[PDB]
Amino acid sequence: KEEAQETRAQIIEAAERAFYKRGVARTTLADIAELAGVTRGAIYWHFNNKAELVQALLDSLHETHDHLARASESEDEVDPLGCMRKLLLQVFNELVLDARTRRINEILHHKCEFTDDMCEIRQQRQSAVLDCHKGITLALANAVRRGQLPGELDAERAAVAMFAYVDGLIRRWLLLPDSVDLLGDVEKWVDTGLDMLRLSPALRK
Amino acid sequence: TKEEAQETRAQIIEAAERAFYKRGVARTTLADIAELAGVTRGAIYWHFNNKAELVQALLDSLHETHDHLARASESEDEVDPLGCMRKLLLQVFNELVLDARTRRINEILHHKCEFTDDMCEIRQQRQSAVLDCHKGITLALANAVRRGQLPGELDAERAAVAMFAYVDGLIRRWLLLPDSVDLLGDVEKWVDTGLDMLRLSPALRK
Ligand SMILES: O=C1C[C@@H](c2ccc(O)cc2)Oc2cc(O)cc(O)c21
Ligand SMILES: O=C1C[C@@H](c2ccc(O)cc2)Oc2cc(O)cc(O)c21
Repeated sequence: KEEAQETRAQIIEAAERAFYKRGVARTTLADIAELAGVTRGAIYWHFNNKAELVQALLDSLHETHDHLARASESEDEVDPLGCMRKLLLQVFNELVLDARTRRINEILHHKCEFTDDMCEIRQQRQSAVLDCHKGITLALANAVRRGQLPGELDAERAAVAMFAYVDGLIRRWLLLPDSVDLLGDVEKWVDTGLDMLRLSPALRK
Repeated sequence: TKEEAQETRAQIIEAAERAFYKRGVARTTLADIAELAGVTRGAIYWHFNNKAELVQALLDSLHETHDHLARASESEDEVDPLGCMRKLLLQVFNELVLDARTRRINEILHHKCEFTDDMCEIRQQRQSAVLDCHKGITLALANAVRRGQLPGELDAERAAVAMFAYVDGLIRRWLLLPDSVDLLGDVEKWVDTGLDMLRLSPALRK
């Protein structure tokens, strides 16, 4: 009884450590349960499987940004592209400063395989990125129907180009941090990608 | 017979690919690639010491098709080094869509290959690879610049990083949701977009 609003968050913290150390593919619920100090039944109570745990880690990333995200995906917001700028700067600040964000991103990008003996991992990822895509595409049209935004962006493609650049930059920094002074030059990195979204003719219809 | 060995390196590699693709790199070991290929046992050990070593043989095969256009791009005497960079990326994406082998080895590289302190050598290899790749995009871009094909005050290094990231995330995006990027239909649009960023971003200058 309110036994585990608490153990849920301790099970997720042990999942991160197991996954960060041994990787997702070879970690069993039992490694995690041992690490949390609970039983595999205590885990089954919150999660029906390892894919669900992975999900919980993935989903935990959207929290911090939620507001700037939602803000920028909204007409009434006087200034969409500017919330997208803030959002992006926060995304990079949080990767640099927060060990937790970084670790979960490291697990996501470099320690979580897609194999057909658990395709809910690849499935959940597809769904996550299409979700994120609809988001970027709104933010993109709202900027456009606001003069912030060369009236003929192909949105959908601008959105894909954007996610791609931010995604590959993050994974880049994760591979070689001392080669992307991400914190020091946050603004230049964020702007570079925004300059792509408006200054590039190729992203136009 | 030397020619039999060459035959059996090349079939160790073929089966590693199918092997990593279905079961992933983490839970697949040399033993299992021998049964897959139908091989002899020290054979894979003669050829391939490790697993990191075999993984690296796959990641290495990828560059082969691009050698020519990559070399020209970075040649300080080549008259159209950005044209090389352009057509190189065209061949990269063209081959990605068309060549099943390339697509699978990339899928392995991107989606079936964990970095664990448990090896080190998979991650280490990879850092080197990307640092190497980086080196070349810098020269290339630095050649396009001498020659007034890209903005004169461009930061070559930060531009090379921007470009690598875009091409890497774009490739990964397609492997994940291929029906969301007409990579083969639009190839020139995708190459073009990334290249626009290099020539038009003022944040990439100074
Ligand atoms: O909505 C987001 C958050 C961001 C992100 C979330 C988590 C993470 O680990 C890394 C990046 O990805 C993005 C990438 C973009 O191009 C545009 C965006 O609006 C976003
Ligand atoms: O030389 C290469 C190899 C290429 C590549 C892409 C995908 C892949 O799976 C393997 C290699 O990436 C590049 C990206 C560039 O901007 C410039 C380049 O010169 C290169």
